[PDB]
Amino acid sequence: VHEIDETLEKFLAENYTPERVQQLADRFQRTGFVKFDSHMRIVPEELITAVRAEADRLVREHKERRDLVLGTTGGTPRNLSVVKSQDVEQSDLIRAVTRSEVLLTFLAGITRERIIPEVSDDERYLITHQEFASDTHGWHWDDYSFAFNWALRMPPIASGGMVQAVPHTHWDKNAPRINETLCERQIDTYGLVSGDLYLLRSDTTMHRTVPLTEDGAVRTMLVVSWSAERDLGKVLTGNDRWWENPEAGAAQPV
Ligand SMILES: N[C@@H](CCCC[NH3+])C(=O)O
Ligand SMILES: O=C(O)CCC(=O)C(=O)O
Ligand SMILES: [Fe+2]
Repeated sequence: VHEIDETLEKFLAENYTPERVQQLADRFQRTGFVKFDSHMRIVPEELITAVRAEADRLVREHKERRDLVLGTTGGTPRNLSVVKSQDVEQSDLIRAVTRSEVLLTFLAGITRERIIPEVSDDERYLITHQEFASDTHGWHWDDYSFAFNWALRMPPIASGGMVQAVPHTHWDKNAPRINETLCERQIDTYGLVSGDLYLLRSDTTMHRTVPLTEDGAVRTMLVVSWSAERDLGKVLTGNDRWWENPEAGAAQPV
């Protein structure tokens, strides 16, 4: 019920000072990435366990396999299973924590700008489920500024699945220049463990997941998308919504 908004207001208050937020806002501006791991929690471990169970049920009852390349992102592959945004919104818990006014106001101190939780209907939420060798979420950008991700299940680092990122880029759907960007920039790699969360500046940080090296290395990620003020009134272009529509124009199966 309404207990989650009071639980977050107490957990954030006893775990963060205003200047620590400013330090995280500096790292966020510099790298586009702030990891909330066991050393710096953002949500209590009780809620993570509950969210993990909600995602396991949604994956078990709604996972749809994706094996395609996206033209608007230089033909990068998408090899994983998805749970559409429409099915994730069935979870009252996920909607409660992700649309919480306490969380959006706190995280606004890290982004240093207003976080509007409203995005496109088919991209509000997303669960990616990777489990096969060479499963990957290829290099891409997001249409919206922010992504709040729940690394609910992570394999060991040696199995792959780390998040790679190139901050201070931009999405040009007509000329993605994926590999050209890598030749001009350096790649940051972030290791995640089960229960980690992270905030991503997803519209200017080219990112991907390192392909899994072996079958059974289950990787389940809850992806929450939020708008910035720059995202209001956005007109979607490219016809590349592969997660909702597998037969999108810019999507070619493999
Ligand atoms: N634009 C991303 C999908 C984002 C889905 C979650 N916000 C891609 O091409 O892979
Ligand atoms: O699984 C991840 O950590 C990244 C997913 C992602 O970038 C997306 O869903 O747009
Ligand atoms: Fe993304």
